Amino acid sequence: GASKLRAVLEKLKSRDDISTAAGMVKGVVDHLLLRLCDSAFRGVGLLTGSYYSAPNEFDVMFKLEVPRIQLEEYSNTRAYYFVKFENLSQFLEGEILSASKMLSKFRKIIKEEIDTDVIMAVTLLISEISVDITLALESKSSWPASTQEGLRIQNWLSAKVRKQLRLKPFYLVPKHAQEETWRLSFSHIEKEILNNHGKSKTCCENKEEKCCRKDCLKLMKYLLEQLKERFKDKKHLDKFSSYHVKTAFFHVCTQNPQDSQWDRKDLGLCFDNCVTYFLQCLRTEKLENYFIPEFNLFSSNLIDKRSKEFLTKQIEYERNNEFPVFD
Amino acid sequence: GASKLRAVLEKLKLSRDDAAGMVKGVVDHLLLRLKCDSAFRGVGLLNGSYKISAPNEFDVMFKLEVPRIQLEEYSNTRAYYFVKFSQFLEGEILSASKMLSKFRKIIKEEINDDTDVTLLIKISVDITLALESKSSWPASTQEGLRIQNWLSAKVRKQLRLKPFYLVPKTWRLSFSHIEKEILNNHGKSKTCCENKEEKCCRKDCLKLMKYLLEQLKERFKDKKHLDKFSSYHVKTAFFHVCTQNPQDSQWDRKDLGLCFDNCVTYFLQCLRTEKLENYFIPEFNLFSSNLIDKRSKEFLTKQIEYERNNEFPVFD
Ligand SMILES: O=C(O)c1cccc(NC(=O)c2nnc(-n3cnnc3)[nH]2)c1
Ligand SMILES: [Zn+2]
Ligand SMILES: [Zn+2]
Repeated sequence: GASKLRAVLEKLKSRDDISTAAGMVKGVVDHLLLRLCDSAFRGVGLLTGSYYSAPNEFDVMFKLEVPRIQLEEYSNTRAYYFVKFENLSQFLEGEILSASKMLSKFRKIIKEEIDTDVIMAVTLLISEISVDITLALESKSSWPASTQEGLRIQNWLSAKVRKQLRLKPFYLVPKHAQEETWRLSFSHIEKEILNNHGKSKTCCENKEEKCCRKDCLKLMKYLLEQLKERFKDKKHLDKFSSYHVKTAFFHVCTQNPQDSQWDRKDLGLCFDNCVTYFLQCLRTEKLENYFIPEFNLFSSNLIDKRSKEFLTKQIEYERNNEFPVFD
Repeated sequence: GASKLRAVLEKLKLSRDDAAGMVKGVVDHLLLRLKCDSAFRGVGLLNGSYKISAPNEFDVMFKLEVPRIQLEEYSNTRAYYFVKFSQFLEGEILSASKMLSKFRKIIKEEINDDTDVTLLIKISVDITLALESKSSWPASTQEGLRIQNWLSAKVRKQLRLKPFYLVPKTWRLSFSHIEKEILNNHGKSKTCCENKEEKCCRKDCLKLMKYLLEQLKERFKDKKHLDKFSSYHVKTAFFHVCTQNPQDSQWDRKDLGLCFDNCVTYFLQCLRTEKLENYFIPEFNLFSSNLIDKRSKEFLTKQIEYERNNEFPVFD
C-alpha cells in the first residue's frame, strides 16, 4: 500500500507556488537586514528560506556573530544557558544578557522598517503569506560539553564527517525555560545532514542509488500537520511540532545506517518503521534531542501523557486504515 | 607477489616517527614577520607536511589572498596566466620576480634570528608562495576534476566553490588543497577505510607508485633520463585511475597486488601514448613532447616493465 503514500508525494510536489512567493520574501528580508544600520546588529546575516502542507509560511533565522561568549548551564537542563562575555552592553543585565531586552530592540528595529504588518520570535503577514524571523547568536568556539556524545553518525555518515561538522559554530536562540535563557540550536547541521543523506556520496544521484529517506521524513511531517489541523478545536496536539518528528527521523537514520535499508521500493515498509519508532517515543515518553542526548523532548514536564496517549491513538488508527488523513 | 608490496609498505611506515616540531615552529614564527609588511598582510600557511623516501624534506605553501583579480591566459597555454589587477606592477601586469624578490628579501631578514638558506636546518623545508582567489575557477578547469561518478557531483560543486591558487612559474594553476582533500577523503562511501569491512588500498597504491618512481630516479641518477619526471605525474595518473575505478570494491586491500598493477599499467599507457592530462585542466598534457621527450618516456617505460616482470627487485 505504498502507492497511496507516493500519491501523497505527488500532490505534495505546491512546487512553483512556493518558488514565486519566496521572491516576495527575499525582498522583505533583504529590505530588513540593511536597517539593523544599528551598532547592535552590525554583523547580522541569515542562515535559503525554509518552509516546514503550508506553502505560504516561512521561517528564516538571523545569525548575529557574538565573539568570546561563556555559557552557564541553567540547572542540569543541558540545552538552556546563560550568556557571559571593543565591547555591546545595552542588554547586559549585570553579567547575564537580557534575552527579553535583546529581543525587544530586535522587535523594535524590525517594526520600524515594516499591506505588511506584525503580530505578537517575530511573525509578519505580508500582502495578506507569513514569515517567522528568529534571532540567533553565533559562537565559533567548541560545542558545549553537553553535545559531546550527541549526533551519533559515525556509523552512518562517518566520524570524519562528524568531526568536520563539529568544527562549525553553534547557535543560541532566546527561549524561556522561568525566563531569560537561550537554547542550543543546530538547525544548520540538520540542513547539512539531510541534503547529504546517504552512506554513499552518490546516494540518490543515480537510479541504482535512489533511497527514500527524504520521502519518509516528508510523510512524517505531513502526517503530524494533517492531524494537528484535524484536531485544531482542542489543544491536545498543539505542543507537538515538526522538530519532534524530524528528531525521531534522525534516530531512525542512525538506527538504519546503510543505504540498502532505505531503497525506494521499500518506501511503505520504511515509512511503516518510521511511524513505529515515533510511536515508541510517544509511549515511553522518550525522545532525546539529537545533539543533546540528555535533553528529553517528550518528558512529562514538557508534554503530558494525556496528549501523547491521544496522538498515539490517532496515529495507530491511521496506520491501521491506510492513512485516511491523506484523503 | 603482493607480500613484497606490503613489506615495503611496512618499512615505509617505520620511517615516519622521525620530528615535525622544528619545521612547525619556524614556519609559524616567520609568518608573524610576514604580516609586518603590508603586501603579505593577509598571508597564511595552508594545510604542513610533504618525495616519499625523503623524510627530511618538506614543502610548504603560503596562501596570500589577492582579491578582485582578472586573469588573462598566456597564449593558449590554458594553465599559465597573467595577473591583471602596488610595488610590483611592471606594466598592467604584476611581477612574480619582484614579488619573490620581495619575498626572498623579507624571508632572508628574519632568518638570522642556526638555519641556513628552502631553509636547511640537516632537514630542509621548501617554501612556496601562492596567490589566492575566491572567484570562480577559470574556464580551462570546466571539464576537469571528473569525480561525479566517484565522489559525486555535489562534492564536485562544493570543491569548485573553494578558492583556486596561483603559483609563480606567468602564474600557473594550483589545486594542491583539492588534491589533499580528495586524497584523505577518497572513498565512494564516507566510511571508506574507517572499519574492517570497508578497507581499501587507494592510498597504499599511491605510495607504492611514488616509491616506485623515486627509487628508479635514484638508481639511474646519472643517466638524467628520469629527472624530469616527478611525483606529481604519478599522483595525477593515480587520480585518473580513481576516476576509471569509482567503486570502493575495485580497491579492496585483498587485491592490493592487482590494484597496484592496474595503476602502473595505466601510468605506462600514459608514457607510451605520451598523454597525461592535468586532472583539473584536461587540455594541459604533462606528458607532451615539448615537456618530456620520447627517449625519457621509453627509458622509464622499459625500466618499469622489467621491474614488474621480476616482482620489483627495486623494492628490496
Ligand atoms: O609541468 C611539468 O611537467 C612538471 C614536471 C615535474 C614537476 C613539476 N612540478 C611540480 O612539482 C608540480 N606540482 N604541481 C604541478 N602542477 C599542477 N598543475 N599542473 C602542474 N606541478 C611540473
Ligand atoms: Zn538518497
Ligand atoms: Zn579507503
